[PDB]
Amino acid sequence: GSCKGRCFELQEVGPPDCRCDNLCKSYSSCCHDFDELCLKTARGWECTKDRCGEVRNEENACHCSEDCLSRGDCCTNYQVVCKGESHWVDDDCEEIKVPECPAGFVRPPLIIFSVDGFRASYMKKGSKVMPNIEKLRSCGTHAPYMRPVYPTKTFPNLYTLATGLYPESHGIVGNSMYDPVFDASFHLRGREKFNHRWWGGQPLWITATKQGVRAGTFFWSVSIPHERRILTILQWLSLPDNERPSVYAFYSEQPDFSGHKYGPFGPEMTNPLREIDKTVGQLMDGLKQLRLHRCVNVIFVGDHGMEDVTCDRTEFLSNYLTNVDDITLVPGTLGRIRAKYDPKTIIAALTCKKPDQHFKPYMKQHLPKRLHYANNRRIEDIHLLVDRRWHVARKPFQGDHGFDNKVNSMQTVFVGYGPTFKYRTKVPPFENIELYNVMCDLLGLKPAPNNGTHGSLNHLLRTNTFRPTMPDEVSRPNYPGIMDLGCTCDTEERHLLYGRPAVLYRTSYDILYHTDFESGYSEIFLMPLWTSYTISKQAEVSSIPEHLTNCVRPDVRVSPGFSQNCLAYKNDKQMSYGFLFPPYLSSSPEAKYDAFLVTNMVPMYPAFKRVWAYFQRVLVKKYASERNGVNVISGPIFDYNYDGLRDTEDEIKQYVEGSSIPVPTHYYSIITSCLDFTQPADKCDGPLSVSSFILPHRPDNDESCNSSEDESKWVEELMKMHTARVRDIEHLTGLDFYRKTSRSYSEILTLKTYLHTY
Ligand SMILES: *[C@@H]1O[C@H](CO)[C@@H](O[C@@H]2O[C@H](CO)[C@@H](O[C@@H]3O[C@H](CO)[C@@H](O)[C@H](O)[C@@H]3O)[C@H](O)[C@H]2NC(C)=O)[C@H](O)[C@H]1NC(C)=O
Ligand SMILES: *[B-](O)(O)c1ccc(COc2ccc(/C=C3\SC(=O)N(Cc4ccc(F)cc4)C3=O)cc2)cc1
Ligand SMILES: [Ca+2]
Ligand SMILES: [Zn+2]
Ligand SMILES: [Zn+2]
Repeated sequence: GSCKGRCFELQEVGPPDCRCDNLCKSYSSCCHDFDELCLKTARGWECTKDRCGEVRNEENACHCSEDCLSRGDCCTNYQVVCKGESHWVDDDCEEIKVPECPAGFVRPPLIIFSVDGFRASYMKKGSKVMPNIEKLRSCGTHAPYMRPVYPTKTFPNLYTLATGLYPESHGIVGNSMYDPVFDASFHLRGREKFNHRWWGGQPLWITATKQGVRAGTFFWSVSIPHERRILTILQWLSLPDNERPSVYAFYSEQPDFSGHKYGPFGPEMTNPLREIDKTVGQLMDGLKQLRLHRCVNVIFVGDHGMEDVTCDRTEFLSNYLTNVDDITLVPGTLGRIRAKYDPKTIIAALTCKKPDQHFKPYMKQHLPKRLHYANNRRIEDIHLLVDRRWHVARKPFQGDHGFDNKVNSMQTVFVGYGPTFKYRTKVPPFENIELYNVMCDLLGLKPAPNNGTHGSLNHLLRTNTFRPTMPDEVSRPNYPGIMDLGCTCDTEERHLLYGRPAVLYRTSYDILYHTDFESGYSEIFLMPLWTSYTISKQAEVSSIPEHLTNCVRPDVRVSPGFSQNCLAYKNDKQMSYGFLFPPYLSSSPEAKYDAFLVTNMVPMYPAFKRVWAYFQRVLVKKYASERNGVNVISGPIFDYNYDGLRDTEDEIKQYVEGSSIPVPTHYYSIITSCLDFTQPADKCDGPLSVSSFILPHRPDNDESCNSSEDESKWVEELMKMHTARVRDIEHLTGLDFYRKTSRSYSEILTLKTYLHTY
C-alpha cells in the first residue's frame, strides 16, 4: 500500500489496492505517500552555478549531482550550467536524414505537443518572442494554418485528432450534451464524463496497444505541473527496451485561459506566449542532454482559434420566441433547442425578423453538408448558427470560440519536426481529420476505419510507408443506338478532359453523346448521374427563344419505359423541371435542340429555379473569362436519412405525384481549370485548380433574407456558404472522379480534399 518504486506506473492496479498513476487524482484513489514520493517541489526546476557539484538528497525535485546522468533525473539546464554547453535553440540548423537512435530502438518515438486556443496568426509575432517555436517552424515542415472541426470547442476537437472521425461518428458532439436513450447528461464538471459509454470509435492509444506497441498515458491530472509532465516523459525514455513506450502526449491549458480574459489583440497576450516557448525549450534541451534530439519525431498542434467577443453584443430569445420558459437551450457561440410543443412554429418565429439579425435558424438536415453535423441521437433538431464576434442567450471576458470552422479567426497551427518529416519545406493548409492516418504511419500501425483520405498527406514526409491505389469499377456502361409521351416541341475527349467517372455500385446505366455535352443516364432513377461540358473564354451566351420555352423532345436511344414524362409535371401542383446542361451556352441554333431532350430533364421546384438559372446564364461565363476556360460536371444527390452516404431505392421518400420519378435532396457541381491561368483549360501542362458546391433542393428561399431583391444581390453569397470538397460529392453519389490524368495519384488526393473558402 505504498508508491515506493511505483511512481507514474504504466499499468493500472486495483480495486481495492491504491494506485500510483497520473490518473488516480481524478478518480480519488491514490495512496497517502503518493504526494510525497511522486510529487516533489524542493529547490525548483532550475540548476544554478552554486548548486553544481552537490551530494544527492532524496527530497529535491530535479537532481544536480554527477550520478544523475546514469539515473535519468537531471534538471533541464544541467549540461548548460554545470558542464558548460549551449542551448538547443542557439545551435545552427542541420539536416536529419537517418534517425540517430541508440542500438535496441525498434521505431523512432513520437511526442504530441497539444496547445489550447493557439490562433494561427500568433506565429506572425517576432522570433525574439518565441525563439524555440520559430526554429521548429523554419527547420522542419509547417503549414500556414489548419482547419478544425465544428463545433470549434475543446472536447470535440481533441478527440477528433485521436480517432480521425467526425463528432457525429465518435459520439462527442460537444462539451455539454444529452442522450435520450441513457436519459443522462454529459458535462464539463461532473463524474458522468468518466463513463466509457459516451466515448466511441477507436483512439490512437488503443490502436497501438492492440498491435503490440506500448502507449503511455494521454490524460493528465490538473494538479500535476507542466514541468513535472516534461520530466516524466524524459524519465520514461530512459527505461529499458522491454519497458519503455513508443508514443507520448503533452497538454497545455494556455494560451486559451489568458486569451478568453484579454482578447486576441491585447498587449497582455505577450507574456503567456513566452512561457509556452520556455516549456518547449525545456523539452528540446532535455532531448539534447539525453542525445535523443536527432531520434524523436515532434508535433506542435492546436485545437481552435480566438475571436473578440464581449457582453454588449448578445442576442436574446425572449425578444423573438413565444414562451421561452418551456424550452432548454445550449447557449454561446452556437445554439441547440429542445423541450422540457411544435418545432414548425419555433423556426417560423426566428426567420428574418430583425434587419441586422446576428443568427440563422436551421433544422439539422438543412445545415451546409461541409459541416457534417446531423446523424446522431445526441444532436438536437433545432440548430442556430451564430455570427463571428457575437453570442446568443435565452434571457438576461473579451474572447470566445466555437463558431463555423471556415472562419479566419478559428484557424489553428501545425509544425512537424524530426527524421521522418521533410527538411526546410512548407506545405499548404489541411484539415485535422487527416492527422490520425499520419500518426499511424509514423509508428508503423494499420489504422482503424476513419474519415480521412489515406495518401492525401504523403507530401509531408520524406519516407512514405503507404502507397494509395484506385478503386475498381463495379458497373460497366452500355452504348445504345436507335429504336407521346405528353411532351411537345415546335472530339468527345474535349468535354471529358480528366477521364469518365467510374460507378462503384450495382446498377444499369448508359453513355450518351452530344455536340455540346456528355452524360451517364441511369435507367433505375430515370435521369443522369453526371453531365460533362467545357466552356472557353471566347464563348458567348445565347438567348432562349419563345417557341422553345415549353419544348421537351423524346430520345431515340432510350426506351419509353425507362424515361421521364411531361404529364407527371403537369399534374404535380408543386413541381416543375430544369436542365443539367444550359441551353443558353450552345454552339449553333441547331445544337440548341440537343439541350431540350427528355434525357437531360431533371425535377426542380419553381423557387429553386431562380438560383439554378442565374448560375447557368450569368455565373458560368464569368468564371470562364477569369480562369481562362472551365470544365463543369453536375448532377443530382439523394440523402433522406442524413448519414452523408448514397441512398438506396428503398431509402427514397419522395416521388413526382402519381409516378416513379425520384426527387433529389441536393444538386452538385465541380468547376476545374489549369492552375497556371496564362494557359487554357484544354492546354494545361502541370497542376489544376478546383471549386465545388452542394446546393439544397428547397421549395422556398427562406435561408436568403434578401431573396425579395434581384438575383445579383443574394445568389452568389448562398453558393459560397454551400461550398464543398470533391470527396464530399463522392460519398453522396458513389462515383470516382479524375481517372485519366498526366499527374500523380497523391496530387489527385490532395485536390479532392481542397475547400475553397473565399
Ligand atoms: C465516416 O467513418 C465512419 C467509420 O468508418 C462511417 O461509419 C460506418 O458505416 C456504417 C454505415 O453508416 C455503419 O454500420 C454498418 O452497417 C451494416 C449494414 O449492412 C452492418 O452490417 C453493420 O452494422 C456495419 O457496422 C458502421 O458501424 C459505421 N461506423 C461508425 C463508427 O460510425 C461513416 O459513414 C463515415 N462518414 C462519411 C464518409 O461521411
Ligand atoms: B475549451 O473550450 O477551450 C476548453 C473546455 C474545457 C476545458 C476543461 O479542461 C480540460 C482539461 C483537460 C482536458 C484533456 C483532454 S480531453 C481529451 O480528449 N484528451 C485526450 C487527448 C486527445 C488528443 C490529444 F492530442 C491529447 C489528449 C485530453 O487529454 C480537456 C479539458 C478546457 C478547455
Ligand atoms: Ca443515405
Ligand atoms: Zn480548447
Ligand atoms: Zn476556451
